[PDB]
Parts: sequence; structure tokens; C-alpha cells
Amino acid sequence: APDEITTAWPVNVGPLNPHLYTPNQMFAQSMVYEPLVKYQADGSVIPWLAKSWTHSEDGKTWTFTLRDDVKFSNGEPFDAEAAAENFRAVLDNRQRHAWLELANQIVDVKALSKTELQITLKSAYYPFLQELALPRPFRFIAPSQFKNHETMNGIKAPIGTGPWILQESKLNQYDVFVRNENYWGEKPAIKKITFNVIPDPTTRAVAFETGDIDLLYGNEGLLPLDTFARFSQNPAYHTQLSQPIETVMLALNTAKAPTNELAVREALNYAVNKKSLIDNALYGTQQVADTLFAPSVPYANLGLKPSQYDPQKAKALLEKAGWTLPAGKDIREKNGQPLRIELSFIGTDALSKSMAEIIQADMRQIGADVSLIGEEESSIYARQRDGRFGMIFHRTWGAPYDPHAFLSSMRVPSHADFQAQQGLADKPLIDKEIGEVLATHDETQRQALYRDILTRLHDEAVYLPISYISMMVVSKPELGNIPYAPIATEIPFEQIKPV
Ligand SMILES: N[C@@H](Cc1c[nH]c[nH+]1)C(=O)O
Ligand SMILES: N[C@@H](Cc1c[nH]c[nH+]1)C(=O)O
Ligand code: NI
Repeated sequence: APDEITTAWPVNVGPLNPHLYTPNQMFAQSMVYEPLVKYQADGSVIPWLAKSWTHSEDGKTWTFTLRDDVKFSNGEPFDAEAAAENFRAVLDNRQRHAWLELANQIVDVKALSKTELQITLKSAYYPFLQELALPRPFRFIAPSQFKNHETMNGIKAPIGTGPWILQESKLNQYDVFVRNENYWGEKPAIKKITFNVIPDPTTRAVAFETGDIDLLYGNEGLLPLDTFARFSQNPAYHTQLSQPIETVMLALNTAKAPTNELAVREALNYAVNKKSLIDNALYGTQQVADTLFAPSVPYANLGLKPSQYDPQKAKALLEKAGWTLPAGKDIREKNGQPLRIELSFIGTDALSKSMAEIIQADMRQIGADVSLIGEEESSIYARQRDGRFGMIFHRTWGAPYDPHAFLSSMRVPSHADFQAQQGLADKPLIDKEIGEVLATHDETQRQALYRDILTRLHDEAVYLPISYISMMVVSKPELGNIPYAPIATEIPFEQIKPV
């Protein structure tokens, strides 16, 4: 049928618990569950599940007027008490959400009326509405689907209020979404969406060529990039490559030898030929990243000094730092210890593996011995949180997490960042200023705090920025131009109009 589409994703969508993370896929969570306010391209929010709201004079107590015509997909009603139960179920696992400051800010959530929801905060927290608009965790499953009054330990059926329903899910094969015919808002033209679980990038390309796939949508790992370029030349196909949405880099571990020496981290930053890396691994399709955030990110246009490819400088830095070449070897030594660094990455990811090989070859030219450790995704995430890495692939999160939610998350073991920053003398100051950037209502103070935080991180060579990556689309021409969602982790299926 024309109003049905088939697409692909490398893994199943997961249980679609609205209040957990791995292995739930964010775009899928955003198809089924909804927020109180909805994020916009211009950077604002609009009323969503909340029709309107008011706030106390001190800005700590917020009262939302919800919509009254909203039902979960199973018929049960969405009301303040339902909302209140969700927030409660979230905050029971508050430590897990500590990366997002709103989770540490909510003091109390009370259902006043059927339509009146009251939230109480520790402070007049300015990112309040924006953080409510995020995919997760502050979105709403039917309280009837809790397991023993909790969500943190699992849910029953993923029942939400969103315009899509998870109808069927088969492990390593497919997930199927049907339009929710009792959705409170405008109805999507598409009635059915079938996600074929196809882990391999090359297989995803082949599947598209068969005619069986209407739409591929995702980041730079979606298809091999030489194939995508080929596809873009094909008048029978449609392709798109958005403007950059986020940074891909290495996180260097400042608390683990030898990446604990500033001079090693700087030397590493000088050793990699990023342009050559990008041309070769990314097929010239992306741009070179010099800083944790691109200068187009709010608050990040700071004129930070780029590290250019300079192996001469790199080897000079190392020499001064006492890392010398012993007779008969090409790897440097300091106190009888070889300059070994462990680079961990997801072994099944083609792009990471390819970049890692390039990077390893680059560092060998400065006398650094990089060992590649490709592992399962879960093992990689585990190393990110406990700090068991020398260098680790890492990326930023896109709008609207960048930069504020991403900096916030640095303060706890969330992704790699906290652990990578442990060895820095000024780490406690950085964490303090991050807190202050989230607290201040003065733009001028916020500009300064961002400059100070981002400048330290840059000058202390915590990261090795590689590239700024894009979204890509491959589609049948009959679907027309495919739009992008304001939240980079969401896919705007509800906006696709078949013929
Ligand atoms: N935040 C997730 C990791 C993740 C992958 N993609 C998005 N987030 C976790 O720690 O479980
Ligand atoms: N750690 C948060 C934020 C994030 C956005 N993208 C990846 N992570 C989450 O996974 O929900
Ligand atoms: Ni995450």
C-alpha cells in the first residue's frame, strides 16, 4: 500500500520504556511517547500535552494546564495524576538521570486537579522547559503499564499517547509501527512503518537497491559513504546530507598513564592528519573538527586555537616530556616504560574500526604504540563510565543537548567525559562552573562561563576532535523532500507524505 513504508535500523527498537536508556532507541521512544512542551527549530518550545502554564513569582513552582481530550493509545485517559505518576516513577531512579540537571532540580510533583499539574523545583531553573521537551526521561507511559508501581525495573506494554503504536516486534528481524487512530493531534499520512533490522551498512545499501526499502534515515554510519555518493548520482534515487549536527572525537583519559601527561595529549592532537582521515574514512563527506563544539554552536564561537597536523611538533613535545627512542626500537620509552595507549571502540562498527586503524598508524609515526581493542557495545559503554580506557571514540549529542546538557553530564559518570576529565587539577572548578552556567540568568555571565569551561577543556587537550558529522537520507523520489526534526535524535515520520 502507498500509505505504508518500509525502512531499516541496525537493531530492534527495544522495550520502549520511556524512562530508561540502552537498549531503547530514542527515535522510537519519541514516536510512541510525548512531552509536556515540544521543542522547536528556532530554539523555543510550544504547548504540547500541556495547553498552557503559569509559574510562581520566584520561578520555582510551575502549574501546567494539561489537555483534556488526550487518551493513551489503549483508551485510558491522560490526566495530571498519570503525569504525576510518571515523574514519580522517574525520580525513583533519580541517580540514573543525574546527567540531566532537571532530574536533580525537581523537588515535588503534585496532581492538583484532573487538568492541573504542579511541579516544584529547587530553583528558578531556566533550562526547565527545554529539558522537559527531551525524548527521555520525562515522557508519559500509561500508569497501568508499570510493574509493581515502578518503571525502573521494567514495563508491561509500551502504551503512550503518541501518533505511533508498537504493534509487533521480532528479535533480530523487524519492528512494526501502526498509526494510532485515536491520537489527539493531527494524523500522520502514513498508516504503517516497518523497521527491518539490518545491522550491516552494506546490506542496508543492497536492501535499498532491491526496491524493498522506502527510506533510510540516520547518521554517517547509515550506508558506506562511497555507496551513498554513488547513490546521490542516481536519478532513480533521492539522497540528502544535512549540515553538521554533532562532533565526533576521541576522549583522552587524563587520569590514566600515559594520557595523564598534558604533553602526551597535545602530541596526540598534533599527530593525526584529520583531512586525510576524513577524505579516506568518511569519503570527504564531512568536515574537520578542531574543537569539542563547532563555532556554530551557541556560546562556542571562542576563537580557540586549532591543532594542525604537525608530527615534528608532536615528537618535540614528547622528547621534552622525557619520552625518547631507545636504540633498536621505534616506540618511545620513559622510565623503561613504552609509550603504549589503548584505543577502545565498538568492534562491529566499520567506521570506528577504520578510523582507529588510521589513527594508530598516525601515532606510530610519533613513537606512540596504540593498541586497538574492538569490543561489544555494552563493554564499551562500561569502560566509558568506569574509566577503563586510554582513548575512546565519543561524540556530542546535537540540538538541543549541545552545549548545555552535554556539559551538565560531564559532572557525573554518564558518557566518557567525567572519567576522561578526572586527572585534571581544575576538574572541581570546571564542574563548579558547569553548575553555575546552568544556574545563572545573566547572558553575559553565561558567555564567560562557557568560554572558561570550553577553553580549559581545549587547552588541557582532554579531547582529540576528528570531525563534524551529518544526518543522511536515502529515499524513493516519490516520498519527496524528507525533513529533519529539531531534536537531532528524533525522526519526523509524521511529516512524510507518500503519493
Ligand atoms: N546514555 C546511554 C548511552 C547511549 C547510547 N546512545 C544514546 N545514549 C547509556 O548510558 O546507557
Ligand atoms: N545520555 C543521554 C543524552 C544523549 C543524547 N544522545 C546520546 N545521549 C541519553 O542517552 O538520553
Ligand atoms: Ni546517552
